[PDB]
Amino acid sequence: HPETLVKVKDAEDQLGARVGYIELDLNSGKILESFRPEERFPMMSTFKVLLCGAVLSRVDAGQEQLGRRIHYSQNDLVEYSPVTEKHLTDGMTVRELCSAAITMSDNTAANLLLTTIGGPKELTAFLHNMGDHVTRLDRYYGELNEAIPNDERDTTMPAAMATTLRKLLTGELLTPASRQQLIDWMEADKVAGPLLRSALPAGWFIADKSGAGERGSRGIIAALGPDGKPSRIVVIYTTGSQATMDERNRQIAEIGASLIKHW
Repeated sequence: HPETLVKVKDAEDQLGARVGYIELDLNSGKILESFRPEERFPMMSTFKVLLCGAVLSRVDAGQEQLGRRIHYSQNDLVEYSPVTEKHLTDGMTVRELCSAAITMSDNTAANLLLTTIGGPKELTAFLHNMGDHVTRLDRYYGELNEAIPNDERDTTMPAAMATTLRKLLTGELLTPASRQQLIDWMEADKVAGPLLRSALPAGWFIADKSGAGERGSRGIIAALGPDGKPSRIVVIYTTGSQATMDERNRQIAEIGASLIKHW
């Protein structure tokens, strides 16, 4: 994808930052194009799809129920909890929490779900067991941040994330009902408008999950395709930029425009 590669390198120039990129054939798993595929990037909230995949594996095993209600308190609430802050007395069901984590990127929802699966170390072990020996989650939201140079915690690599997302969405790990639920949550993503969705023509399918973080981090993982059916996985990460969120958004959208134009 010569033009898209040019645009990815342009984005590094514009942002003064690293950009990692991969296009993966959804059906075959073949890497169609990549840039920095085996470099680490902060996952940010894109991990929340993997989290809910682990939750769904427990549901499939009969060890979790999507309808199970979890109660929590003010003390559980961390920064950016737009859905969970509304239900301190209601509690929320496991499916409501995964909906909040994926579609709104609610951080308390993610923490609560992490607890159900045994925490970050257990998510990492889940990933390792499905053949992703790179992606790692280490911390809950709200934990003390060390500010470590080239911090390896809570990171993935574009190729690993793309491969892992394909396994979760189409592989045999989850039941088809659970695969469908996971992609349905991603399709209902509410907070990724200015990224790939902004470049998406009418009639296209997209299921995605966005991320942002300090130090200029911004990213998106997606399954998308024309005619209302996904056919490709796209993963885009950037970190290190001093640019505003708008500027990072625009570069990702422009990579998206290139992806679409040269589909």
